[PDB]
Amino acid sequence: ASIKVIGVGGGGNNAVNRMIENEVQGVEYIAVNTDAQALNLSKAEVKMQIGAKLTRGLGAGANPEVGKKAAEESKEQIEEALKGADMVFVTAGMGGGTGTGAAPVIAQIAKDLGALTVGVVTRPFTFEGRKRQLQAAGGISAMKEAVDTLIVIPNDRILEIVDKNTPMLEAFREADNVLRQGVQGISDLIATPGLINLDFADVKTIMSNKGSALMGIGIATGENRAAEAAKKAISSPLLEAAIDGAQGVLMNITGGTNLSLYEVQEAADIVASASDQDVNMIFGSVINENLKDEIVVTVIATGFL
Ligand SMILES: Nc1nc2c(ncn2[C@@H]2O[C@H](COP(=O)(O)OP(=O)(O)O)[C@@H](O)[C@H]2O)c(=O)[nH]1
Repeated sequence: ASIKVIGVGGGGNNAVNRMIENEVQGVEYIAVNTDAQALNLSKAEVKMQIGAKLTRGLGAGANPEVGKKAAEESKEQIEEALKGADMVFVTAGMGGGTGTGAAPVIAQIAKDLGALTVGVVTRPFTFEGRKRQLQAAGGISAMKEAVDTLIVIPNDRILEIVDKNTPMLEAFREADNVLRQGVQGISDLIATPGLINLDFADVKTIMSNKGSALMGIGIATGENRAAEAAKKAISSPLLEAAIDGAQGVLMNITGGTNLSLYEVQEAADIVASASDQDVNMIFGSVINENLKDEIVVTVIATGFL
């Protein structure tokens, strides 16, 4: 009932902006940064500047230790801001300073308060270099000590989904959108009950990550749109391990007012059949008027090990 999405650092705050622009519902947004100037560019209702003393608003200089210590200075304000949450999503681009460093501390504060804590983060594009990958690897492992499940999106695989010619700015804009899909794919099912009923317990069921959780997405229009979206999702480059390996699968089928009963059963079957015969599968369905001929299938896969 109280669901918070907390964007952490530049990339995380940009994802939260995307979510706000797509008018994702049922969540309260918090933006967090060590850089006061970038924080001023956030559309989140709540704008939290961490490490005022340590950084004087000037950011974390790509250093995870400064992000970590900024969040420790601001420990009590983060506690305050997260008070009363049943569920907390922590999004960030891993590899920089504020995200890598502060997102785990924020995740752990969420968890200590009793919130169901899901992380949705990206691993950096190879083209950002070896130093970024290494800092990201470090933050990813810290993060999964601090959350109930960590969805890790490998940015390289986005290049296999967007066109050959894509400058950086645009590549990073599609990373905002995959982050948004990871959060929304879950939150949409929980914010409002749904025609398929789906409570917190259903979600806690699959919310058990040792191992990085992975996500697949599939979009389609036309007359076989259901099977084509389902198939694309279980086939997404973002899903770096076959879905048949996962202990847990959450499926979200989203469409417009003409999403059909037969399509929901079709997609549910395609995804279930590609999965292990002993899988714990929970799924839901949501209507989004803004979609017309388009359906979106999202699969979140957990418990690979
Ligand atoms: N989703 C998204 N990711 C970004 C963006 N810019 C950079 N990144 C990624 O996020 C990582 C950290 O960047 P940034 O968030 O600016 O660092 P931070 O503010 O110190 O946490 C980078 O290594 C990139 O892979 C962006 O605008 N959107």
